[PDB]
Amino acid sequence: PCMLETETLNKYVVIIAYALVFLLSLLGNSLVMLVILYSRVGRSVTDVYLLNLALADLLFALTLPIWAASKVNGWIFGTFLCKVVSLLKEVNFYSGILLLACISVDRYLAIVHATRTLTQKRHLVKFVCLGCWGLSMNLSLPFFLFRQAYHPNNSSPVCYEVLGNDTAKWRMVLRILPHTFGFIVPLFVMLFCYGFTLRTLFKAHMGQKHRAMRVIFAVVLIFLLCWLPYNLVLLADTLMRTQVIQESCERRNNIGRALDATEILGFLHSCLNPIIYAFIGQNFRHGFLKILAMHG
Repeated sequence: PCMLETETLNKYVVIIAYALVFLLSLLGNSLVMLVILYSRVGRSVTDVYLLNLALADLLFALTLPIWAASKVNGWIFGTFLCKVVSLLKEVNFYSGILLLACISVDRYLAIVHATRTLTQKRHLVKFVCLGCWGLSMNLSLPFFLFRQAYHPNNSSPVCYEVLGNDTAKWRMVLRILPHTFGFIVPLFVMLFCYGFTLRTLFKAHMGQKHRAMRVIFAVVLIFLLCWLPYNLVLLADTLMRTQVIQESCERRNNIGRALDATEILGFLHSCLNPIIYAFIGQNFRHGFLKILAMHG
């Protein structure tokens, strides 16, 4: 029962406004979700995200009825607040750690140790995702135990990163290890190592076969260009006390608007794709120009 506080919860309503504002593209997502995976020419840095996206969009949407169910009834019911939203998140945090894994996994069918010996490229990566998760599970295991919380907030199953220090368990770490160190540290490291790896594969990088890797970091960084300061400054902000806190439900929920934000940024997984595609080609140049002259 988060009904402990006030009902209006003006912060949370604004998010509902977003959820419907975002739902409308969301409907595009089942269309965009299915098309790209079934689009043969859709196997870029996003292809990994598209498999995740179906899960991220499905697991989320399957759970979306629960979200209106959280406002329709008036309260919340289940363990869906952390069991779904933080749950899918944590994989999303880990996804980035894991993303290079998928890069090495997918390259492998292309360069080293291709599959087990006779198998599709896909079946492997699902199963690799399965092994990969397990190391990740151990990282996510603390929360099932005592880290973070299954505490409620407002009228929606929205979980976000950990609330306080909690040094016994270092719950503090979720903001720092999965989040900060999951993108920013390997991101710098890639940049450090990149000159090093370029030592042999300096320019050699045709198509998504190898180049994807530069792009991989770009797209995270592009995406984080926009997701980094709001999520960072939100997370810093809630933890930088003195500010928004007159109730956990609103400030813990509005902070969860961010859960849809990774859904919304995900549509870029189909825009940096045609763009990087378009970059090498040259017919694409005037193609975007084409309609622009005509406006219609």
